[PDB]
Amino acid sequence: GRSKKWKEILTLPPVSQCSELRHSIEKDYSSLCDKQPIGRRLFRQFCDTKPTLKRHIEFLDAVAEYEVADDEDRSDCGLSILDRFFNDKLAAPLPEIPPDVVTECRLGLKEENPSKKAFEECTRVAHNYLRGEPFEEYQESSYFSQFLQWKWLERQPVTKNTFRHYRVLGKGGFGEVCACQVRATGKMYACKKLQKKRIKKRKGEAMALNEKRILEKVQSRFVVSLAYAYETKDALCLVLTIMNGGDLKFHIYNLGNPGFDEQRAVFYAAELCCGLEDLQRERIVYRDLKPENILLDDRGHIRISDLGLATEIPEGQRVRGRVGTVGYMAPEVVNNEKYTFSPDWWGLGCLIYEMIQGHSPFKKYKEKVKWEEVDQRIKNDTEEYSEKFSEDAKSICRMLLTKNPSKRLGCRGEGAAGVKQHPVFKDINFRRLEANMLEPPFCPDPHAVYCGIYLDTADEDFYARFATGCVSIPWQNEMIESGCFKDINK
Amino acid sequence: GRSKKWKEILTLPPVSQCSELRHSIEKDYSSLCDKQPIGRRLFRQFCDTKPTLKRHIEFLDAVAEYEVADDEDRSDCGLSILDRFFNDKLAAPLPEIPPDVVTECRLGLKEENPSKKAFEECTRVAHNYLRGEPFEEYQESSYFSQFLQWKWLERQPVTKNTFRHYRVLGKGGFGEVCACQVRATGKMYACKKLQKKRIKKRKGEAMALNEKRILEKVQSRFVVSLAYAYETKDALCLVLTIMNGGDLKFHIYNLGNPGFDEQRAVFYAAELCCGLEDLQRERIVYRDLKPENILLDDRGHIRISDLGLATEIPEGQRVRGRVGTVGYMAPEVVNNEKYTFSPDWWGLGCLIYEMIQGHSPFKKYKEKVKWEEVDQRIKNDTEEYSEKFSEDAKSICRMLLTKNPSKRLGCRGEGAAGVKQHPVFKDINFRRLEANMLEPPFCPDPHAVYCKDVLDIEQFSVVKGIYLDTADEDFYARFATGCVSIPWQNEMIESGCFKDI
Ligand SMILES: Nc1ncnc2c1ncn2[C@@H]1O[C@H](COP(=O)(O)OP(N)(=O)O)[C@@H](O)[C@H]1O
Ligand SMILES: Nc1ncnc2c1ncn2[C@@H]1O[C@H](COP(=O)(O)OP(N)(=O)O)[C@@H](O)[C@H]1O
Repeated sequence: GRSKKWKEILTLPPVSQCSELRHSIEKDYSSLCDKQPIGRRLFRQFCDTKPTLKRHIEFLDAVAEYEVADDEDRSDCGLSILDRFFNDKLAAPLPEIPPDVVTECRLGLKEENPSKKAFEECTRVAHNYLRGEPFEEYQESSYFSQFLQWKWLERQPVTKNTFRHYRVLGKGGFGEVCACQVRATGKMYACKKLQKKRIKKRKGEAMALNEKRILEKVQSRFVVSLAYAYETKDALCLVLTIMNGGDLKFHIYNLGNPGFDEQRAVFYAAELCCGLEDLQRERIVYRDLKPENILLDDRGHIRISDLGLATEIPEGQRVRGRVGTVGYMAPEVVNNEKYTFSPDWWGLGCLIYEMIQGHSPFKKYKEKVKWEEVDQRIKNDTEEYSEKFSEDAKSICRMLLTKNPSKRLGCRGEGAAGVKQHPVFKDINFRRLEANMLEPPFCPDPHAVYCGIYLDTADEDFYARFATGCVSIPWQNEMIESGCFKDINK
Repeated sequence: GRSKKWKEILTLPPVSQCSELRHSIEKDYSSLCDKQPIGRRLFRQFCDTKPTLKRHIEFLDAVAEYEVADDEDRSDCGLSILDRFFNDKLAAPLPEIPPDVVTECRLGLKEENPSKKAFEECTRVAHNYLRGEPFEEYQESSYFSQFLQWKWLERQPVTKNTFRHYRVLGKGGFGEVCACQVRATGKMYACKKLQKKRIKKRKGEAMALNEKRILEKVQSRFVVSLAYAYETKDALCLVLTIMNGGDLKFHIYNLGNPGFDEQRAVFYAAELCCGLEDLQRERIVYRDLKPENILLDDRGHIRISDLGLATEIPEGQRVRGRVGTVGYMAPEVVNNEKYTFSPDWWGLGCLIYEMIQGHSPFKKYKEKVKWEEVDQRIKNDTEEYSEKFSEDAKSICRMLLTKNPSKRLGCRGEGAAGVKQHPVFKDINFRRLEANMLEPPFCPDPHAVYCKDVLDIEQFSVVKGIYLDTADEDFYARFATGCVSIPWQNEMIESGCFKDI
């Protein structure tokens, strides 16, 4: 757990030392009161002291509950929100909400199929009020000062000594990945060591900078999260989300028939859908969807890992290239065409197939085939199914494995939002899944195992471009989750 | 210089080929109705169809004129707004603005020297209104369907055939920089050709990928803008803002005393402040501030160029390294300490000094000094001034050339806002500078020479032992091609192509 001197490591500075930070920090309401976890907790603590503001937060928490409610419980939530916050026989808790908006809610909640978006305008108007005088007043409170103290701690130096380095978990191209624990909080992570000599030999400079950047831009429950970055004399280290449930390749082959029950594949595909949507919201194309790249956690939840090939596509632009893994590349990828997010939707089709069948759609397990031929199979050969796949599972795979990207499921403008509407995900509540409220079908088994160069000045010019050390939101979450925020804030 | 068949090149698709776009476009008001120039023009066109919506636009535009108003004109400008939008109880054009917001506005406008932010809460409420039902209604309009058509044109292929290639402008480190023109619009750009063989030999893959990204991320009148990106069998090409007026090194030395008047230098330093503010709000540290890296345009406005060394710093993180040019590196840099944006404020100090004096602060012109000794001067020696400097110029240099970054001007929690507040800038109205309403003291003369030439030929270099393999293709895959949205949309409007379609 926590170290003996944890309170000395995580000691808040005096408020006077936070003066530079106070004036320099951009006074953005969405960031400081919502997106930054400590900021959100402290603004809510401030609201708790003002009765009118406390009701606004309760209303937002009630709307969040409604948004994640089960279909047979949604109308009860909605009616409850109306009774508690818009009781006409009582005064107005939320006066700034226009009567026409209140009225529209009452009408949308009469309908037997109520829109999970029924309170969005009420929500938007509530935040408009909060980002005004309440936000101004919060900035002049003791709670904001406390937020600035945490913000100061957050920018404190990060070195190998911030962690305890345990057993090697795996071996990569640029080095090894080992299990590490933050000394101050006891939080466990995966420390991916990228050896400087290995980066130089394999020309992985642009790659390393890219992964780093991609991992910090993405804020997803289904994508491996970067919490820290540091440098040693030998390596550039990435401190990532620990996934000790093994990769999907291990579960399909080493523990599989090969393959596993449809219900699992469907659950994993649902999560992969959300991960892809999270990446696509950031205009990122993953490029290397394969079982070996999907990892499982202790709870049985998955995350996309290996973001080396992932690339951000600016608006009004396309990428090209035959990149990825032989057998997983989309027709446009093997044809070296100009494309955007289409390869990922194809990749999902490959994954669902491999999970159910027990081999990739255009390459058998172990199969000794030249790359040159696997590419022709991707371009021309069709994929044969079995009664391992339900009629719905055969449909999502057929739609995702369509050769022409413009006719492919998820590439016709509907995006992940559309892919989610497929009849395979009938039994799945995506709002609950996206909120970590759905239990996985399977859970990994505890105890059980699941798995000449000389540095010069041009290398120094590459290390200068590498920033250290902590990642803001993941760090603030670690502070809250570990109990350190509670035991210091009190 | 529009194409003959320009209307054929810029043909809008039917609103069926845009059905895809309509469902995949994130409905963000700030992006679709403000940041994106064509989205902004089309939502404003939709607003003209509704008198209440038309009034909100009139108000936002009136507040925008208030903000850029000269110090004497401002009070009467403010009063006219009050007179047009808040003086009638039964005929209120903006009813959703609470009377308490209007009360605070009238208070701060009653006094002499009113805040240029007097209508900032009024503006916030007007946008909250527009971001609601008017925005939802806009999404079902014919005006929004046109936006989807323009967005489809923007995603259309870009190659070497999109441009007319003109004269070579200069010799870059990775290839030729030449004057090029978009065929369909006739707009002139500078096409930086980065040779595939030169990038390989120099190991500039990370650098090229980073430069591209930074140029698309920054939206500044004071930073060279990337408008397009395309690929050739032998090069990666960046289509950039054409800067005919030459660089600052040429103006300081070649046609300078060495140096030029304080009045010019101060205008450049003010424009540089804006550029550095723009880079910092995108969390970027430029790192290579030096005269040759600041270019002039045909009107006499400057822009920070060569964003090769520029680094984006994630929040709560720091960079290190002794990088940049010898004589221009800050103490934290020479000592290889961990830092953020401090080297850029030191850099502004080095620039102001050189422009006024005629040589860098710790190295005389063309002096043969060992880099190690140059570093020692940067760390210990204090820069000497002359009578070429007014009292306020010496003040800005001494504060920007503070050895300890924690004591340096711009680095103490005040940023660019605090630097802009320095007495040297008393004669500059920053709101007008940022809005491009200030005329520069110096304007380049056409027919006059502003750079070293450069024969209008070649591209040729040392390419022996260089072979493009699989690893190179793995890098080209990462380089996206096409246009850069905001630059592209501005170009469509400026060229009149949007107006004539
Ligand atoms: N986040 C993580 N949690 C647990 N183990 C992890 C991990 N990230 C990587 N690993 C392990 O380290 C091995 C190598 O890391 P990897 O990312 O696959 O390197 P690579 N394929 O680019 O060469 C992985 O195959 C896996 O066994
Ligand atoms: N945006 C631009 N507009 C007009 N001319 C430009 C330009 N960017 C570069 N040039 C010209 O090409 C020359 C070399 O470009 P440069 O920025 O130094 O490329 P680099 N850093 O790889 O050496 C400049 O000195 C200038 O003459």
